[PDB]
Amino acid sequence: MLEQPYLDLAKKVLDEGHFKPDRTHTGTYSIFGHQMRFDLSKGFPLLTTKKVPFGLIKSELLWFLHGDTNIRFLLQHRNHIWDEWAFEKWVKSDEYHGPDMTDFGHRSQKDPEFAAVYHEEMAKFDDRVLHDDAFAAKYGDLGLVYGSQWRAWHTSKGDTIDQLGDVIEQIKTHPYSRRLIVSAWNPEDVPTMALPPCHTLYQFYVNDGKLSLQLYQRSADIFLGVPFNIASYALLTHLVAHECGLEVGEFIHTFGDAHLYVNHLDQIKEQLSRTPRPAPTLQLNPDKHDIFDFDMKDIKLLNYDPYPAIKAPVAV
Amino acid sequence: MLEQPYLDLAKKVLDEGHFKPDRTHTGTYSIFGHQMRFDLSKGFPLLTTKKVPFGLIKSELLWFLHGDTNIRFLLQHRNHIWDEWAFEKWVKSDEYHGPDMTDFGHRSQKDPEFAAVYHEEMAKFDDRVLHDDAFAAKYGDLGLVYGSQWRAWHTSKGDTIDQLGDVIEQIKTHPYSRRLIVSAWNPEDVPTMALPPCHTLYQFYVNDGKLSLQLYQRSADIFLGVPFNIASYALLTHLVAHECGLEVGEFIHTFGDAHLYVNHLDQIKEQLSRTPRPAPTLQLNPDKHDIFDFDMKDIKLLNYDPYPAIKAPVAV
Ligand SMILES: O=C1OC(c2ccc(O)cc2)(c2ccc(O)cc2)c2ccc([N+](=O)[O-])c3cccc1c23
Ligand SMILES: O=C1OC(c2ccc(O)cc2)(c2ccc(O)cc2)c2ccc([N+](=O)[O-])c3cccc1c23
Repeated sequence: MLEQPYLDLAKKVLDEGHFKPDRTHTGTYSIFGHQMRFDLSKGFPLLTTKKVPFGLIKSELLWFLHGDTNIRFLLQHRNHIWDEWAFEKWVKSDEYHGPDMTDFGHRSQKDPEFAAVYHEEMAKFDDRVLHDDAFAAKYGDLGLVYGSQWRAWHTSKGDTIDQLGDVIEQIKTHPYSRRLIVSAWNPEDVPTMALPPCHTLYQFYVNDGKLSLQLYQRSADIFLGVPFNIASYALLTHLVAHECGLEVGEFIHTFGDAHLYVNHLDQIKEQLSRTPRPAPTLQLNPDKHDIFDFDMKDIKLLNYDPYPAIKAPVAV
Repeated sequence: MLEQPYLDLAKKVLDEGHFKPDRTHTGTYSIFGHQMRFDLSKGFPLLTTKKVPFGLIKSELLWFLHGDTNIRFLLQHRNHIWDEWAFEKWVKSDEYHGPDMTDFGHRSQKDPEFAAVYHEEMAKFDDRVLHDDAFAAKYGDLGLVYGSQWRAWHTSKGDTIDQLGDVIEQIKTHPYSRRLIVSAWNPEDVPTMALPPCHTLYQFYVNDGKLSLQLYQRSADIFLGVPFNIASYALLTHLVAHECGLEVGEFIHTFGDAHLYVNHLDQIKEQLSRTPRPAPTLQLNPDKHDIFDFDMKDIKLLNYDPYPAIKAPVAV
């Protein structure tokens, strides 16, 4: 089925993966150099062999398209994928007056009742981002994140490049250009960043009316991360196409380091013993055509009848 | 043999390539999304099924390592690969007082005796870059080119990042980092550049002592360009390794748009009917270990017993 390329990837890193200890204490198995191909005309590549929450992919992607870098938008949609990046700087500030929270994510896994200490201080940080504007703009805004690097790159002489907006015009007036590229990698910010972009750089392609997108991901997390990653991009391709009045073609995923954290082995193995069902379909509001102004309800997923979710501890 | 992945690529774009007219009048056949894998322990991937001049790959690469952007180094080595980029700006200047040379490369192909007009003005431009320092610094220096984008990126606040030098230290003190990446793509310069980087971005990888490098090339030219491209990178991997005291592993080539200009069909077909010979070997001066200071004679190619060269008109 459509998601086969993903499953073949895991069956692969298991079989051929060189053991590679890393940044965190949880070790991995990793490979260098992989490419996946998904024909978007056979259905939106959302996994059926495991329940991936589509809703969160939308909430995040539209955040990106909006040039947004403030977590509030996410919290205001129940999305909590970037909390830790901001909360981190909040526990560091000489304004924050509460518990230790030193490299917290790890203590919450070896969790004494301190997990509730964490989720407690998190609950307040979240409420204060929603309701207190001043707090939201100060500690909610990440600054360097996809939304801005895509749609607000800063030049040497004080301005801001809307990379995506520009490339979209290029697709429209120069669809065959071999330069339809957007990058999230900036050599000047990378030496000090927390999480330098994993989804490093992407390229569009137009042929016989069909849009195709290749994504270079220097880092991947096969069990937890990849299923989402595939989705944001299959989705981003459709949006780009919807706007450009183009049909949809393929999504070619490229990997630098693709890995399986050692404590996801069993879960991934158990997933491999699941036969996939027919892939879902996507419905993009046919009246709206300028995706930047798109909102949640302009994206629909049909026939997503996945198997249940697979609980797997986060790697830290 | 070792170069098989290249041959399979051409046999492929022929078989599956969608016809795609482009920037130039010479049309192409192109595909989106390809990856090649070369095990550098079976020999340096220089084509035997066609005589690729290794010498030029060296002269250019060391130019890069030197942070050099001035053509003089090349002309002073018989390398003429970047002439046109500079000469172009020379024929444009209100100092240049000679023939028209309007988009010249094309007239030199539909060449009236004007080809000699071109090569005439070129002969003077070249001599004046070698012997006249002031002219060399003014019209020889390209400014935005690999040597500087690799080893002299400019920040917003006035300075310069030695990307490569830095990442090399990273390999040495943090070999497993999944961030060993260097980019030649800068969103701010790309909207006006002549030739924005084809070799867009590359990543290193260390596992079990072996160094591996993946290269994302948004644009490739299967007949003329690719054979060189593979070489510069197989070479760059060895150098990086020589310095880091690491063994050599693989060179994974990744392609965005890979194409065969319609007027290289016959030549490539004729090449496909050639059986490859055992791959050559590379000898890197064992006493020198800081590649930046490397010079031509510190790189040796052995057993390169290729077939003859294949003349094919340049695409314009
Ligand atoms: O290595 C990570 O890092 C972050 C992370 C790291 C430290 C921290 O205190 C908070 C979050 C991460 C950080 C910033 C980002 O831009 C994206 C991810 C992370 C967030 C969410 C998930 N997940 O599983 O959903 C993650 C899964 C694997 C690895 C990371 C990971
Ligand atoms: O499309 C090209 O462009 C350049 C080019 C374009 C216009 C011009 O007046 C002079 C040169 C090129 C330009 C700048 C570069 O940084 C690299 C290549 C070029 C130089 C050398 C070769 N070859 O075959 O050796 C080329 C082969 C294919 C395409 C180009 C090509």
